[PDB]
This record gives sequence, structure tokens and C-alpha cells, in this order.
Amino acid sequence: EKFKFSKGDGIKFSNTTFHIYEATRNYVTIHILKKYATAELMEFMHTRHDAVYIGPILEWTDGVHLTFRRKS
Amino acid sequence: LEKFKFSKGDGIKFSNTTFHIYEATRNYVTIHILKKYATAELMEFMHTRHDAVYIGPILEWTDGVHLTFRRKS
Amino acid sequence: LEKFKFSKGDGIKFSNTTFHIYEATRNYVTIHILKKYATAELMEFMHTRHDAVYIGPILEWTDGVHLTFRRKS
Amino acid sequence: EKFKFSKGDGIKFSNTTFHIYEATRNYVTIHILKKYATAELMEFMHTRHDAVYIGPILEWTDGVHLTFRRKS
Repeated sequence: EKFKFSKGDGIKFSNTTFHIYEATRNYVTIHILKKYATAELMEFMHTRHDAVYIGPILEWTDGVHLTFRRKS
Repeated sequence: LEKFKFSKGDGIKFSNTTFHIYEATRNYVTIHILKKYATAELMEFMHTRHDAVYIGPILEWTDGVHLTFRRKS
Repeated sequence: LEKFKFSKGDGIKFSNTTFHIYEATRNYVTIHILKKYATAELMEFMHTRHDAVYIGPILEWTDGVHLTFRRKS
Repeated sequence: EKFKFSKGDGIKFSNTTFHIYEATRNYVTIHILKKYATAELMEFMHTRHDAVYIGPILEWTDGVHLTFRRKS
């Protein structure tokens, strides 16, 4: 229920939006501006989505990919 | 069968690519793959098919990256 | 007392330096510190004094790095 | 007993030697050539020293720092 995403979705966080690159039963990769890869995002992902950061962090032209694991 | 089982040199088909086994031990494995594939779909494949979870580090090479995983069960 | 407790903006003395709190939530904290200190002595300090363990990522800034930690207990 | 190191020690691994930069009750930072930051080293640290990799990985002129946590 909490760890549920669909590829292509946009999610509001803080004063930005991150996008779902890939989502599976146990993993999710988001696209977000790198400066947001800090505690507030981690708390949001953990508390709202049962998701915890595992990496790696991959650089793209307008943001980074961050991969998270389901922690139910 | 033990799912966390790999052989150095093997190629494994994943998505539209093939990754290769660099090193494999009882509890760890390092694969070689294009960096763009170091995302959720690969993690799911490794977790579900091989009881393997990502620990890093991520090492750059001329034709891909090394990624190291640990056995989870 | 709850050991995993921090206030944005605070400086904390560690070794021969001072690190600063960038963000702090119930379960996560991001500190700003010189990169050379992202090693075992800092990890021990954070673990033992603050119930905090390193998760990353490590972000580069002009005068140091951001490091993110998770609450362990 | 297994997770026990002293700052400055040199440890033989494979065809190289790594050095202990720092060691505490629960953490150790080693200095090693980057190409060895792969499964064989992880198995050695895990099995011989009850140590598991947490990072970060820091670049120096002749190798990298890698930080590990005690996993007893």
C-alpha cells in the first residue's frame, strides 16, 4: 500500500516535484534535483512510502536518479 | 537451490542488455553493467532472482561500471 | 533522553573541527563537514552519541560536504 | 575479537596490502587501491573481521578510503 508507485508519476515534495523513473515491488528509482537528496526527502520517502535510500546516485542533465528499497 | 550463486565470467541477460560476473564469493558478488541500468529494475532482478542487495561502491570502467551486492538470505 | 536529536544550524565539535546541522527530522539528519572527516571516527561519534548511522548520499559543496544519516534506535 | 584493528596497521589481502586509517569499536576506515573495492575484499572483511561496507568512498593520491561497520 505505501510502497506503491507507477513509472512516470510525478510526486510533490517540498517546493519541487520528483518523478518515478522505475518502480517494482521492492525498489523505486526517482528523478530529483541533487540538492534535495538530504534528510527531508529521506523522511518523506520513509514515512509516506516505506522507502529507504540504497543508491547509487546517477547524474543526469536536469537532476539525479536515486534508488530506494522497500522497508515495510 | 541457492539463489545467490554466480560464476566469474558469465553473462546474464537483463532487460535489453547483458551484465557480467566480475567476482563471486559466498556472500558477495560484483557485476559489470552499463551505469544507466543501476536502478530499480536491476535491483529487483538481483533481489528476487539471486537474493542479492546493493551495497556498492560503484566503480567506473571504460565500458561500464562495477556494482557490488551482498547476499540477503 | 532521545540521542537522535538535532537542531538546524547548530555547530557540533568533533575532533579538531566543527560540523553543522543542515536538516534534522525524526529519523534522518544531514550534516555539513569537511569531506576528509567522513570516516570511522565521525561514524563512531554519530552512532554512539546520536544513534545515527550513515546512509548517504555524499553531496559536494564549496566548503564541505553534506552527509545523511538515519536513526538506528 | 574479529572486529579489532589498530590505526596504522597493514593487512595483507589478495596481492596487495591495505592500511588502517582509523579504527573504533564499531567502525573502521581502510586505505586500499580502488580496483579492490569489490566482492573479494567484502568477503574478506565480512568473514575475517565481521566488517561490512557502509562508505563513503574517498579519493586520495594512491588509493581510496573505505569505511566499514561492525556486523557481529
